[PDB]
Amino acid sequence: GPQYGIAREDVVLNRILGEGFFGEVYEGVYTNHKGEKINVAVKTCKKDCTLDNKEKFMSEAVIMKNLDHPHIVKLIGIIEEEPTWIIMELYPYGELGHYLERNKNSLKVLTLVLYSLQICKAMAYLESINCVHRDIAVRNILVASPECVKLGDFGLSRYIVTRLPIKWMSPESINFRRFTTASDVWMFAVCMWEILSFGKQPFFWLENKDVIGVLEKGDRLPKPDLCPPVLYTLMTRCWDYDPSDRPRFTELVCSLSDVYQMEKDIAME
Ligand SMILES: [Mg+2]
Repeated sequence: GPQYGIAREDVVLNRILGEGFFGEVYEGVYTNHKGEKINVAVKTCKKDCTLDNKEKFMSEAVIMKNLDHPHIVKLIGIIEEEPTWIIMELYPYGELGHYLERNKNSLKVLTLVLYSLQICKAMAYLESINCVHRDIAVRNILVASPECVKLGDFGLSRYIVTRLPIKWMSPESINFRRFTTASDVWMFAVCMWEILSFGKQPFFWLENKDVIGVLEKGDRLPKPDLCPPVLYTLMTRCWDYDPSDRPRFTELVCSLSDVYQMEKDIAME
């Protein structure tokens, strides 16, 4: 049978991209069999790491390899042999938050609803296998093309004050470190708020320590200027203090699809 894995020689490291949880991340170029140049991010794991952290590094690779969803970031390959490389597709358009900020003056509300729906579909898939993501935010969404966004890597806290994203988190996550598909629904609605606000930071007017007090009073993020009122109602249902009262992602996909079709039609007239 033909060689399955990526050969290490087909991946050239060009520069440091940054420091990740398990080790350094490099920018590189992967050359496929057709000779095409594919820009990649190469995640590495420190050789000195505990075999537990080495296992978890591989576990995340295995999940990303198998998800294979149009709205989740693509894994290109795994080179298991040390030094272990996780080869991810690199997206030149970059993060969604910055993309929205630079394109604010040309972006239509239709497109913001589309991105929300695309991420919602990714989340419905994760919900179907009870897989909790914990980092659904515009800084962790990549723009594959103007037509397609992709949810990024799982939240680091699964691995396991840690600089938690307090301003995006459900009250049960903040208060009791509970992370469930329902706390993902809360976070997703914060992500929608970011999208429909062209990348504003949620609760930008508060310090992290102020956030839970505000939520307990029943205060919530305000309606973004260009947010369709129907979508704000959807967000408010996602921000129910009671996780059991929040919509499931399956329900949200139906709701968002309806809104998308409605906005497309309203737009013509
Ligand atoms: Mg209730």
